Amino acid sequence: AMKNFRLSEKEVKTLAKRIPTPFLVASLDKVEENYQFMRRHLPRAGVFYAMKANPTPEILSLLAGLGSHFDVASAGEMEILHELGVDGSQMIYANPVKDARGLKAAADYNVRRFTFDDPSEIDKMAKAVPGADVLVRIAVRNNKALVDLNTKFGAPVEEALDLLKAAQDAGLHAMGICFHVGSQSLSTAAYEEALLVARRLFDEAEEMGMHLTDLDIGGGFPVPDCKGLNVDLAAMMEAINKQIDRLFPDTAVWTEPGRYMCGTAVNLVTSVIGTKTRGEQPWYILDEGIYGCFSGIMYDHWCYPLHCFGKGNKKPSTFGGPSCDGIDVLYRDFMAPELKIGDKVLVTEMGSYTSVSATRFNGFYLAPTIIFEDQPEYAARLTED
Amino acid sequence: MKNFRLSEKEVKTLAKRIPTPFLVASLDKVEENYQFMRRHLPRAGVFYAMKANPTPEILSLLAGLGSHFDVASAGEMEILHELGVDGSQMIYANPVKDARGLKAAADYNVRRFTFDDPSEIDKMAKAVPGADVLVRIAVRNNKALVDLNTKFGAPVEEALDLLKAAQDAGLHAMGICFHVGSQSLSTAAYEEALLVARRLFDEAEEMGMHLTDLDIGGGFPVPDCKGLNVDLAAMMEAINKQIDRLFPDTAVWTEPGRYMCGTAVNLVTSVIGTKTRGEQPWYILDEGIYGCFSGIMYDHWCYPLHCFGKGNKKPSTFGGPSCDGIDVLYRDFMAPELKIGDKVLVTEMGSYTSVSATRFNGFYLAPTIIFEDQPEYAARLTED
Ligand SMILES: Cc1ncc(COP(=O)(O)O)c(C=O)c1O
Ligand SMILES: Cc1ncc(COP(=O)(O)O)c(C=O)c1O
Ligand code: NA
Ligand code: NA
Ligand code: NA
Ligand code: NA
Repeated sequence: AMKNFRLSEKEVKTLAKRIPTPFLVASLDKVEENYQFMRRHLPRAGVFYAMKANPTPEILSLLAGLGSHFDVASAGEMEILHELGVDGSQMIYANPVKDARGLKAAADYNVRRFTFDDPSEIDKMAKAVPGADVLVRIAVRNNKALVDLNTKFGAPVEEALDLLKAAQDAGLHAMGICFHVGSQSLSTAAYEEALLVARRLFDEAEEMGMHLTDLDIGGGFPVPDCKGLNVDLAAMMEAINKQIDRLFPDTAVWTEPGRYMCGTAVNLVTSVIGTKTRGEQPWYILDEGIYGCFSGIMYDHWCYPLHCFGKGNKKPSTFGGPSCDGIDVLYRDFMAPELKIGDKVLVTEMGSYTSVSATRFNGFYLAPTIIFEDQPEYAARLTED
Repeated sequence: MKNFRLSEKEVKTLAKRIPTPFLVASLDKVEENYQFMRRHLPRAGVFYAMKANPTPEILSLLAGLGSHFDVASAGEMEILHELGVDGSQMIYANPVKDARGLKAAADYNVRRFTFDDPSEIDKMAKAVPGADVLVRIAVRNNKALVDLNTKFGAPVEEALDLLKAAQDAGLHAMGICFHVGSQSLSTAAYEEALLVARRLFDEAEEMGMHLTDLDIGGGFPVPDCKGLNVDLAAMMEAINKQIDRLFPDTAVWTEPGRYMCGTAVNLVTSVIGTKTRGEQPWYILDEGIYGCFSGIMYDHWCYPLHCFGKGNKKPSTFGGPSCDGIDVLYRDFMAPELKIGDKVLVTEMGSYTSVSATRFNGFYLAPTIIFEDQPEYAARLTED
């Protein structure tokens, strides 16, 4: 049902005349639409936005103003939110293994909601923020996750209540259970299964006199790649919500979406800076590559949808980035029209785990994130409606 | 002669004073690396490929030693400019340039370029009319870690045509360059490339196009977790001997990156968490694959890790501090029992490491501390 944010060819042209490539263009209205869709289809799970996916300040402010909470991974992330006026009470420090700077930032900002998955974490947490609310993260199954989040993270389920009891012994507040099924999950069942497991744990805790009040179901909601998205997100979210109503009518339930919130709200605009026409497969060199926004190729095993403009015949083509490294090859055997130096191409669904792993390799600048609603092209869309 | 390596004592005293993670660079080791190259490869003047490590004190050291610089972008030119390096000292050796880079080259009077395609000629001639150009040719190497000859390099049969077209656009056809690949374990690749270049210089002479300069690129290797079987002295002497034989009347240059600093930097990082439940213990470190260990991903690399202290070792896993499952750095690594707060040391970490670090998950970039500016250095000089 929902439309992904996509710039038109005309918009690409006018934007790139004004702004030097490469740049990202983010639609706040599409971030908002994504937040509201999750509120509509998954009403039971309050949102802690996993800003690790995309920390663009205007996005964070938008989300804060919509009532979102935030999942923070580091001191840096807390500091960003603090400078935007967000109180520590709206944060969960959900990195199960915290460092000294992070714990100090948490104390400074009155962040007192933590996750953990190991006994070695308890004394660090109890010392930095005594009496903090803690959710123990359990390791869960998922046969359809792009990124496994249950080997490096997550306690065995049979240690969960023992960990909560040890944290309680150290003066922390044993508040509940969390899990993350893994990133880019194409499984709804994984959420349903984790929910049943947590239900049994909550019941066993109650008997021990520990009363658990909060359940955090993590993120993993998927976004379309160069082959679309083979999941119906509304049905996924409704099925999760149904299982939460079924099992957890009286518990405060929460979610930590990262990828989903902005993935479909951001486009990359990049120019062809060189061609190589010799031989059978042409090459085009772009001004953005694998050490910038296309770093998700490497870290996130990802294939982004590339759009070329032009109505003539297409042939298999290679696209590379602007660095001096051989690894900087983005697409091979990609059906493309004949492009020339100065042509702009468009990459859609570029909002998540892209700019956050960009670098200044070879001294290139970080591509900036342009706010679409501040540009005359947005206004032109409003008037066209 | 030997790698820069902090002792355990030095690690402990540094880490009491500087929060982990941090890199420590030895300027004296960089200088020793530069001098070693001057000694064993005297015929090739150095354009330092600062893409490997652009730490400002290193660049300033190198500039003070008389090094030139290979720049890959506007940003790199800007860094050198702020350090008072003149554009005469730079080669803009990215074969495919962008608008900002060409504008910076113009502003700073950088007038030496490489290229490998006819589509690059007009860009260069517009930006810096009359610039000196070297045409980059594609060459073979079956012992390179990183292939620098598929994305880059013109076919040899196109080279002189490219120089002539450059001439037609008013650029100065100065000569030929090549890069055999990064982490080359072959000396032959260099000797064979020199031979190809020599045939082209012979042919260009017969056409009345007299070429004056040859740039042989980089690729000199650095040790990894398994060390290094290449004798660097012998590789450099072999190359130099071929330069003397085939290019006695040509100005020859080299563009080392990795070699210059790779052996001059160490990383210090703390254990921030343990996981003992397994048959195999895990240790979580405060630096990972989204920081200086990014070379695991982009550079196919394995770094030498040193753990300290005592007792029986068992196979252990080390992960980084991110929330990502991919942030696993070593598996089945024989390590002693470590605890939260213990420091570990990674050596030979100076090249293509901090340069591909990120602020993923909001972590700060690990800073580069200059060893020579630290009491630990003075203390080594007091000993001696
Ligand atoms: C604790 C936590 N919350 C939220 C997220 C966001 O995940 P996704 O982008 O798959 O929704 C992650 C992903 O790494 C995570 O580790
Ligand atoms: C143009 C150029 N010069 C020099 C180098 C340095 O290579 P190395 O670090 O292997 O010496 C590179 C590596 O990408 C390069 O592209
Ligand atoms: Na159990
Ligand atoms: Na039950
Ligand atoms: Na990267
Ligand atoms: Na990286």
